[PDB]
Amino acid sequence: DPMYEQFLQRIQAVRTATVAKDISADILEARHDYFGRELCRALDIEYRNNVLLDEIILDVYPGVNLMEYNVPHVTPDNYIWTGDMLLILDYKVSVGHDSTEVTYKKYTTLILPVMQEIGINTEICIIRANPVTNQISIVGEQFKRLFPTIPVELNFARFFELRKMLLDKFADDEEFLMMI
Ligand SMILES: [Mn+2]
Ligand SMILES: [Mn+2]
Repeated sequence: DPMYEQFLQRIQAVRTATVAKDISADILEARHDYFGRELCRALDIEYRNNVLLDEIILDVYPGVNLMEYNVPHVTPDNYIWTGDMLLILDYKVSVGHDSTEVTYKKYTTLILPVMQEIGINTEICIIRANPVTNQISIVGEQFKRLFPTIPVELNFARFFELRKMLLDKFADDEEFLMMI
């Protein structure tokens, strides 16, 4: 895959702490976007990765008088419109649940009020892949009802290989460790 060869190239070339730190964040972000692609592929839903709430609202409800509402500036990864319900989706890749809970409460606080004013029935849904075990957790009762089985075949091994190589290269680097 070109993406792996691209990270390998940057790891091969990297010399400085600040450039190393950005490779690390990029790998973690690509792991997340890789899961998002595979997730939507397994579900037969269109793939998206960060859609402004404004554009979600105009997509499902183009005749809304949008100028009457204060739509918070927020970009969930994706959404599904079942013709009756709007499911807000965010992907996660994590061994723990803490990041899931933070996004859940943020979207519940930021998205749900205005969707209720407008009158679109909405549910926040979060799908987390444990990157070690490949196990899929879901929050969102309606999402679980419409997808009782999630036929994903995930492999995150290459993302660990790449990050491990970078962390080995800067094993001593104090400045670098100060940004994990
Ligand atoms: Mn996102
Ligand atoms: Mn996400």
